[PDB]
Amino acid sequence: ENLYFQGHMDNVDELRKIENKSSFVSADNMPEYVKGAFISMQDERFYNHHGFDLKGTTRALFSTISDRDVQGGSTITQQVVKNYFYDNDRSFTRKVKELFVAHRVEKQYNKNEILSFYLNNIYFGDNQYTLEGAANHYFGTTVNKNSTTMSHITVLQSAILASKVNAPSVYNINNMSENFTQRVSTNLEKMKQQNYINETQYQQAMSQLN
Ligand SMILES: C=C(C/C=C(/C)CCC=C(C)C)CCC(C)(C)/C=C/CC/C(C)=C\CO[C@H](COP(=O)(O)O[C@H]1O[C@H](C(N)=O)[C@@](C)(O)[C@H](OC(N)=O)[C@H]1O[C@@H]1O[C@H](CO[C@@H]2O[C@H](CO)[C@@H](O)[C@H](O)[C@H]2O)[C@@H](O[C@@H]2O[C@H](C)[C@@H](O[C@@H]3O[C@H](C(=O)NC4=C(O)C=CC4=O)[C@H](O)[C@H](O)[C@H]3O)[C@H](O)[C@H]2NC(C)=O)[C@H](O)[C@H]1NC(C)=O)C(=O)O
Repeated sequence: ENLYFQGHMDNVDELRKIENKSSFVSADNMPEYVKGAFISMQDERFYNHHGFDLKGTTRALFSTISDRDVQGGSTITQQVVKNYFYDNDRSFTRKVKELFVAHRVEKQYNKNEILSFYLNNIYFGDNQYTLEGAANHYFGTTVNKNSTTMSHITVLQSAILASKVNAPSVYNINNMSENFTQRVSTNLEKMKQQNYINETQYQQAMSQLN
């Protein structure tokens, strides 16, 4: 139930209402590896593109025979639009409208604002529509880098949540399927390759996962 934070997007300022969520946490207030868990898994060149990543997608496709640089179907900006629009059936017309509106979102907002709308208005499972709500509910940890009161979200937990949003009703944190732990393992490897974490952090996280 997140209907209030959804709409038809008559104006892109409708996304500003996500800022009034009680568990809202700004991207600026999160540790880099937390944001990197999502960026690395969903849209590696998030900061560099204008919501479409046409160049990087085309290179990943035709520069190498390997699928090493191939990413998922949607940039974070496209995921923000899809999650702001009311729940609906997935089709090429709705995807096309989302692409169009993503261009309007990129024009108005900076990358940290877009990333804040992303992490505070996507489904993580168990009625959690914010990254802070999810970290609290699942681990009792926090994504606010300034907290002196609460245990800080780990590298592993950040990767678990960044992978979880692809199938939040299916991927189960308590009883992780082989597929879910493969997704998380790949997420940890991408965080390392994209320099959000180091070998120490990576091994500690892989050890904890295993
Ligand atoms: C330009 C051209 C070129 C064309 C031509 C012709 C050439 C032209 C040339 C010329 C002219 C010369 C056109 C091509 C172009 C533009 C590229 C077009 C492409 C076409 C693409 C197509 C075909 C379609 C577009 O759509 C596709 C598909 O869209 P999605 O399905 O939305 O996207 C998912 O898949 C993508 C993918 N396949 O790549 C993805 C990986 O990119 C998405 O990942 C991310 N990160 O976005 C992935 O999204 C996730 O999908 C989950 C659902 O997965 C799907 O589940 C289906 C089953 O229902 C399966 O059949 C699908 O296979 C599977 O993908 C989202 O999770 C859902 O989130 C909801 C909020 C949950 O609902 C809530 O659940 C709650 C609950 O209690 N849940 C529970 C708990 O919490 C615990 C137990 C529970 O039960 C409550 O019940 C509540 O009431 C309820 O509302 C719901 O339960 C939950 N579902 C699951 C399975 O977890 C989850 O929230 C959602 N994440 C986000 C951030 O949006 C697309 O956009 O790619």
